[PDB]
Parts: sequence; C-alpha cells; structure tokens
Amino acid sequence: NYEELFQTHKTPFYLYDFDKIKQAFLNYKEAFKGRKSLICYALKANSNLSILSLLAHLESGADCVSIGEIQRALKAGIKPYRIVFSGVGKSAFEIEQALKLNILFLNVESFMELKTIETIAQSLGIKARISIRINPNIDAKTHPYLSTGLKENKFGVGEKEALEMFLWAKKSAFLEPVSVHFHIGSQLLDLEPIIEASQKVAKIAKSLIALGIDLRFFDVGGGIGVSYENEETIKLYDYAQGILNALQGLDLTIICEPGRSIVAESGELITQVLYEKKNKRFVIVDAGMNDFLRPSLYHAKHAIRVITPSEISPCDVVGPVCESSDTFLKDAHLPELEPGDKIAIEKVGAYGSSMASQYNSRPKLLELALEDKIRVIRKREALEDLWRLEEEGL
Amino acid sequence: NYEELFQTHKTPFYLYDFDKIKQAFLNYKEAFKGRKSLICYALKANSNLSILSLLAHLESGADCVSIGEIQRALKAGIKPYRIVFSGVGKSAFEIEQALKLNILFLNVESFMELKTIETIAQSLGIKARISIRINPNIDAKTHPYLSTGLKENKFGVGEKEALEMFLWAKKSAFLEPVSVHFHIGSQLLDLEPIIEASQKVAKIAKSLIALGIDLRFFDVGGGIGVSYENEETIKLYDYAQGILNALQGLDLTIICEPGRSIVAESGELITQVLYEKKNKRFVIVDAGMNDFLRPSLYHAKHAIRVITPSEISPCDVVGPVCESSDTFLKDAHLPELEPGDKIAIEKVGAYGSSMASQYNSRPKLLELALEDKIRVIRKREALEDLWRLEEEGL
Ligand SMILES: Cc1ncc(COP(=O)(O)O)c(C[NH2+]CCCC[C@H](N)C(=O)O)c1O
Ligand SMILES: Cc1ncc(COP(=O)(O)O)c(C[NH2+]CCCC[C@H](N)C(=O)O)c1O
Repeated sequence: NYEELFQTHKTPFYLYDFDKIKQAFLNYKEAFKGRKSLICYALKANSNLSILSLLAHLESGADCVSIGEIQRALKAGIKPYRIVFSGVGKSAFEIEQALKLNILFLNVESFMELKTIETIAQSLGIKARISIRINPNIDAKTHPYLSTGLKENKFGVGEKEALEMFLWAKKSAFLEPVSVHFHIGSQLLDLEPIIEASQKVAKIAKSLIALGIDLRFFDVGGGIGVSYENEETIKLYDYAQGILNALQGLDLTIICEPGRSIVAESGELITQVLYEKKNKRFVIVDAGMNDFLRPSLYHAKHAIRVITPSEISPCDVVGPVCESSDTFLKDAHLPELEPGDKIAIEKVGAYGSSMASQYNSRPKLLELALEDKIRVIRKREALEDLWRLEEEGL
Repeated sequence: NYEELFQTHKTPFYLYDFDKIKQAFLNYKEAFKGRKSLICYALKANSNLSILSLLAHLESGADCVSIGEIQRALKAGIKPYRIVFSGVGKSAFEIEQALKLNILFLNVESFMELKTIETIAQSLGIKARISIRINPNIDAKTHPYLSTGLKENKFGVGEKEALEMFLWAKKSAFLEPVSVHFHIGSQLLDLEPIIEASQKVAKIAKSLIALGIDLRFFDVGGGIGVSYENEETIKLYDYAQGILNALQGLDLTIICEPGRSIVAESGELITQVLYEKKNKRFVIVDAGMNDFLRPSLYHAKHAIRVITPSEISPCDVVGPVCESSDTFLKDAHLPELEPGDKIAIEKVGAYGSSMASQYNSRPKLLELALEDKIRVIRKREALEDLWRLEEEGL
C-alpha cells in the first residue's frame, strides 16, 4: 500500500500499525485473567493523543510521570481512577493538580515528597491515596541508563525507610497508603531479576499489612523488552506465572506499567535515501538523531528494512545532522540504493518521537496511523513553528 | 540581581549573558586582523533569534546545516553573502532554496551531492559557488561522537576524490569551486590535530590552484573547546598563528566556524531544588535531560554553582525524568540544600536548548537574556503546545 502513501506524504515520517498496539495491550489484559489487574500504559513510550484514545477504548489505564502526561491521558479518554503518577521530581503544582484530578494514586519516591503531598492534601481538605516506590537494590541486567533498581539509582527507597514512610502515611489524616510499587529497569530480557524483585516486595507487603497498612494494589512496573536484534523475549505467561507465585497469600490487585512492549513494534520510521557515498560506504537518509535518539543515547540497534524493491554490501546508514553520533546502523548490510528509495527503521514505536527534538532546526516529523485506512495522527511541524516563541524577543 | 528575577520568573530557565557572546565573537574578529577572514557562527550551538541578531549587529557570518538555520540567520539580519551551508544530507529542496537565497556557498560532502546541486543550478540558470569538504583522516583526539575528521566518519572526502570533484566543478558551467573546507571535531583541547589538518589541506589547496581551480576561501571549521572542567584552553593567538603559518604562500580569505566557544559560557541553566533524598544523597532539581542532553549523550560534566546563599557532602544532582541517565552530576559536592534553593548549571550556552526535547511531556524552557537589563528571548511553552498538532487526529 506504500505507493499511494509516498504519493501523498513526504518523508521522513513515523508510521504506526494500530492493530499491533491493540493486540499488544490485549495480551496484557488476559495474562492476568484469574485475578484483578490494571494495565497502565506508560505514556513516556509514546503519548500521541491518538494511540492513547485507542488504548482508552480498550479501557487502558495510564502510568504518568508529569502533569503534561496526566492531561494527555485525560484528554484521550482514559479514566482518572486508572491513572497513576510516578516521579522523583513532582512539583507542588503537579502534586496539587493531580489531587484535584482524582487519579488513582501518587507513587512517591522520597520521604520529603510524602510530606509535601500531605501539606497540599491537607490544604485541599482531601485524603491522598498514595503508593510508595521501593528500591529493592536488584540489578535488572540491562543498559545502565535503563537500569533503575539498584541502591545506586535515584528511584524508590530502601525497605527500612519505606516502612517508616508507610507508617507515617498511616498516621496522617491526609494520606492513605494503598499500594506498594517497584520498577527495576527497562528493556529487560531476563525474567529472574523481575521475579526476585516481586518476591522481596511481596515479603515487605506482607509485613506492611501485618502492621495495619491496608494495601489494595501491588504494582510491578513495566520493563519487558522487545526483540530489537532478534533476541528471545520474556513470555507473558512466564511473566504472569512468576508474579502470581511471588504473590502467594496476598490478595491484591496487580498493576503493570508496560510501555515499550505495547508500542515499539507498531511504529516504524519511514525515511528516504538522499545520497550514496564512498573505502567505506555511507547511505545518507533524510531522518536524523533528532528524530530518533535511541541509537546514539543507548547504542541501540533497530532493524532496517528496504521498502523499495531493489548487490549487497556493508554500509553505515546515516542521517543529515552534523554529528558522528548521527548514524543509525554501523556496518549494516543492504543492497545498492539510489536517491529516492525508501527504507524503514523498525520498532521505533517506543521512545521514538517521544524523545525527538528540533536539533539542527529540523521540524518534528509527521506521524501517520494505519487502521485498515491511513490517517494523520500528528501533523508535521512548519519551519516557522521552530522559532514562533522567539519572535517577540527579536 | 537574582532576587527580582526569581520573583518574576519561574524555574527552570536558560539565562544568557549577552556581553560574553559579543566579547567572544569580537575575540575571533581580531585574532585574524592581518588578513581577510570571515567568522561564521555555527547556529547548531544556539540558534535563538535574539543571540543571532546580536551577532548580526557585529556583522557575523553564519555556518548553517539546514534550510531552517539559513532562514533563522536571514531573519536575524545576517547577510546572505556571509552564510555558508554545510551538510552531508542536504535535500533537493534545501539545495534549491539555498541557491535562490544567494548565500556564500554550499560546502559539499559527496560527489553525488555535487551533481545534484549542478542539476538544480542548471535548471535555475545560475552558477553555484561551492566549497568541497575534505576528510583529512586526522584524529581530533576528542569524544567519538564529537570526532569528525577520520576516514571512519561520514564527513568530507579523501584527497583523491576531492581532486576529482573539484575538476568536475571546474568543467561544469553551473558550478564554481571557490573554497576548500575541513572540520576535524568539536570540543578540542589539543591544537596540534588542527594544525596538522590545516597543513594537509593547505598542501592540496596549493595543488588545486596549480590546476586552475580559483580558490578564494580557506575554511578551517570550528572545534575549539571550552573549559568545562577547568582544563586549559587553546588560545586564539596560538590558533591563528598556527593557521597563518600553515597557509604560507596561499593568499586566501580564512573562514572560521566557531559555535561552542562563542556561546557556551554565556548561558546558564537556572534550576530550583525540589527535594533532598537519602546511603547516597540525591538532590532533585526541576530541570531534566530533556532540557539538557549533554551529560547523558556525551558523559559531559558542567559545573554546578549554588545561587542561594547557604555542611558540604557528596550527592548526585538529578532531574525529574524517569531515566537513570537523567542525572546532571554524579558525586557532586554541595552544601545541604532545601526546597526552593536555586542552582545554576554552568556553560550550557552551546548545545543546550538547541538539543532540548519535550520528553516526559515537559514544555520547552523559558530563555532570558541579560543586556545591562533582563528580557525574554524565548517564551516558555504552554502545556497545550505539546499536543497542538495532535488534536485534529484525535
Ligand atoms: C515507573 C515506570 N513505569 C514504566 C516504565 C516503562 O517501562 P517500559 O517502556 O515497559 O520499559 C518506566 C521506565 N522508565 C524509563 C524508560 C527509558 C527508555 C529509554 N528512553 C529508551 O529505551 O529509549 C518507569 O520508570
Ligand atoms: C562543519 C561544522 N562547523 C562548525 C561546527 C561547530 O563547532 P564548534 O561548536 O565550534 O565545536 C561543527 C560541529 N558539529 C557537531 C558539534 C556537536 C556538539 C555536540 N552536540 C555537543 O557537544 O553537545 C561542524 O560540523
């Protein structure tokens, strides 16, 4: 169906196959059938208003890390009682705004945050439902930037301090602790660290209840990685089974905060070839690191597939930006290409456009959705949009 | 003067001391007094319309890498005959648009680009002034992402292919080769690799002229680094002296494309403290990697200075974003701080806001200028600006 597409839309652009988002979400809803669970899509992976509306129709929840995300979610149709707010740096304005929006709960990451929420809750005359994120100091075995479960990391808190915080929330007349939460990392290929984390948190949860803390939710976060380089992926059945066994004796609603595993595969970066250059061969395309930062930021490798039917040789697929970090794949192996040919960077649905910038003064890309039925979900940015907010200062 | 500032403006924001931009530019204009030179500020470092207008008043030139940058420069008042367009991925639209704007020249990076420019030039009935970027395969001794002078990199071309391209431009009736160009890297602390590059390119330039190619410009690019961690910096006097000696016998106008060394120091990231968290101590501030990507992308370290007068201990200064890469300084050493205190991240004038994104749905920061006289040079983004272009798809 590519022909009609390239005739009506200029490259480069993000193209999303919506069914895969629906199917991926649905696989999470059924993984936990014999139990009460809540799947909160992590907006950070991709907050496009349209994909959120799709998830909202499937009654998805939302794991937000900012007021901006909470608003996107509400605007897309996600129910406030299915929204959870995490974040080690929530500002008083975000805290206050969250409380007035009646979301499920604020997942606190510091004792000082807990007190800040109490002070605001009290002034608003409401009892804030809150969850406490614990750092189980477990190595998720992943990229350091994507690793968040070690004492080293700024996320959550130790068992000792957690117990102290829960008790404090219990005593407060403006705090209602109702959930325990953890998230050891992202793009995880090993299910063991996850299970080990669930066991440790389940142990403290059992202890928390024995102390009167009335828990109702057990949040495991997200973290399941995708097959970027054809690696084996943690199966949901094995994931859900491991968690249910870790929760023996605890009658709690399980919450999952998957992001990448919901949208990664459904999104592809369609970019056109501009030139071919040569002892090494460089294939210059019109998309750049400003559009897709994963490769440079995490040395990630996404598959590149030629869409235009067409001698194979090694070559670095590079974008137009002035930096050496602006190269999608080193020594990729592709046939000889010519100006205008089209290629697709695979599995860019997560942390693709959500981390894109306008570096080198390049407008944010057009985003298209496929629904059996091509339509635009984000209009391309005009050149003037780049400096719109700088004109009055000129 | 901070008091009035914090009373009228909310953190976090970028604050620019304009004099330092003026002074830094002026130091480049005089480094080459006994010669004809042209200083083309590299927009990529910071394209804010206002700082460009300042430079335009000092009759600065502009080194652009996209049509968006060329337009910013023109709009700020920079003369078209002082604008040079580099880029390994210029699209036909940018090429054509550049030609119609009568800029100084297109600095080509591939033989295929050269032919693309010719085809367009011919259709427009004009003779395109062009420069050819050569890759001298010299190690600038810097961070790999910031290193661009090796055969390994996608920038420029070898001597053999360069000679072939220049001759091709000479024969063409729509191409006028008038300049040689090179840029081995960014944030360079060692002046030797620069000098070695100038010598090699000066040798080929001498050879090019002997073959009838009428050169008028000798472009050395930018690259001079700043003192982020109190290191010694390449002095302009030593830089200009080394270049003049390398150019013995060549009567050519020298062009410099400095970026970082023009605006780095003049810009600071003013951010407020939100919480303090504890065996390690984390200082959570309201600015994040989405606002300043250097630390995560290049493991860069910028100095952090407390602005609020106030026991010193080790601590990681972190932002609010959900990733472990969102930490400004590991084991920094600062006094005990409390919610509301103000700190400034130093030398963020270059590649600061120019690489900023809206990750975690965070609006682009407010940018203020100091001119003896605080005024806004970029209004903060509203929350609705985040999803403005996504509403019609909803
Ligand atoms: C608390 C919390 N919940 C869910 C997630 C999302 O997990 P995932 O998408 O299922 O892995 C997170 C993860 N936060 C950081 C993810 C960084 C990804 C990075 N930009 C990349 O790979 O491009 C979380 O904090
Ligand atoms: C051809 C060309 N001219 C000038 C520069 C600018 O040089 P500088 O600012 O004086 O070093 C460049 C450099 N291009 C890449 C710079 C990447 C910087 C990176 N984002 C960072 O340090 O944050 C050039 O290509």
